[PDB]
Amino acid sequence: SGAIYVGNYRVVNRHLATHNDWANLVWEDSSRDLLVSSTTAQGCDTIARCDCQTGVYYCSSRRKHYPVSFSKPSLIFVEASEYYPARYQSHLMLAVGHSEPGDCGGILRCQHGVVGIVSTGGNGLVGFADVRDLLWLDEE
Ligand SMILES: Cn1nc(C(=O)NC[C@@H]2Cc3ccccc3CN2)c2ccccc21
Ligand SMILES: [Zn+2]
Repeated sequence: SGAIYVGNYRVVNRHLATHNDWANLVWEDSSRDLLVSSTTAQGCDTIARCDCQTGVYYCSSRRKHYPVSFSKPSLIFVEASEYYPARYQSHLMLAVGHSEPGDCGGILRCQHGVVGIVSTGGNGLVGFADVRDLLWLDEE
């Protein structure tokens, strides 16, 4: 679990969005596992605007933050998991490291702020849904 709180937006994994999320929807993409809903409260997170490929991600299944190198956002085959069919997620970044399902929503961060959220994993890789191209998270 986990979310990004920027301005009056809440960014979550689309597969973990609540009814309150869907009832207050701004934007959703199955192609990215991202959903953004509206909040009453102002959030304190800053979105990175950059092309960093090093950062740190939170791994709930180890109660640890890990430093990683990651690929630039791309179109990636997510091999079938026990609970999710094979599908192609887009705007996806991969790193070598530990992940399990309940780590989806963990933040990846660089020197510039929040880069993305854990979205995929398997065979010793962890996949992050990028948010750095969503410039509108910064305004309105
Ligand atoms: C961190 N992590 N995440 C997942 C995961 O399945 N997330 C669901 C999410 C939504 C979804 C829906 C349809 C098709 C594919 C997908 C893929 N991404 C996972 C599985 C094994 C190990 C680690 C993992
Ligand atoms: Zn950066």
